[PDB]
Amino acid sequence: RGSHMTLAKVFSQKLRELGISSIYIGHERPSLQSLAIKMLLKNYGLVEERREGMLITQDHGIKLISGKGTETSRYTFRKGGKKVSIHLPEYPKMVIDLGLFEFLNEEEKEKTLLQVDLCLSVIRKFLWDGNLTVVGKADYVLGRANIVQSLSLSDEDNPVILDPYGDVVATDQILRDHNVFVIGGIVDKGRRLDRATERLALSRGYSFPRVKIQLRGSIIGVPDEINKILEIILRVKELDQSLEEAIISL
Repeated sequence: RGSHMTLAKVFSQKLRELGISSIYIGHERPSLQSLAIKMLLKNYGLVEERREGMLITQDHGIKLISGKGTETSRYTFRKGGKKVSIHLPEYPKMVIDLGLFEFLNEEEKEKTLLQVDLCLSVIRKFLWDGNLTVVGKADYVLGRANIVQSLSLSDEDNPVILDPYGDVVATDQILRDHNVFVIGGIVDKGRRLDRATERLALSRGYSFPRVKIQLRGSIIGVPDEINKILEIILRVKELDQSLEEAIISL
C-alpha cells in the first residue's frame, strides 16, 4: 500500500470526523482502501465494541489492529456492521474507449471483453468501480463502473491518451500530473484507437496528448493488455511506484 491512497484519504477523513483512531480489522487486508471496498460493495461496516489487538499498520493516522496485543479499538470492522458515508473521489478517471469495438476482428473483440472485465478487478485493488468508465456501448454492464455511449468531459478533466504510437513518452510526472486516462483498443499491428474520444475531440476542436509507455527507451517489454496498462497507471499514481517498477511488476 501507498501512504496516501486516494480512497484511504477520504475514508480516514470521515473516521477522524467521528473521533475514530483505531479499528479492529480481523482477517481483512490492512489497508483503509481494502476496508472501504468491502464497506462499499460487500455489506461490511463498523461495530462498536472494545477489543485489544496488535498494531498491524497505521494508515492516514488510523491504527488497524488485529489478533492480540497492547492496543485497544472501540470499533470493529466486519460483516453486517454499519456503513459510514465517505466522499467518493472523482479523480482519477480511467476510461476504456470501446468506440472502435465493431471494427475489431473476433479474436480482438474477445480479448478486449476479457481485458475489460479484468479492469474491474484492477480498479477495485486501487480505487473503486466509480473511477472506471467504459465508453462506446451503452448496453454493457460491469459492476458499478460508469457505462456511457459517448464521452462526457468536464471543465476539470485533464486527459491523456495511452497510445503505443503516441509522440510523448510517459514519465512518472506526466502521469501524476494528469487526472483522466484514456485507453482504447488495438486496431491492427498496434495502434490503439480511442474512437469515441476522437469523435469528441474533432467535434469541439480539442487535442489531447498521446503518451507511449516505454521500458528502457523501448516500447518492448511493456504489456499491451488494457487491464495491465491500467494497473501500471494506478501503481504509479496511488502506490507512488516508479513507472519502471510498475512496468516490471506486471
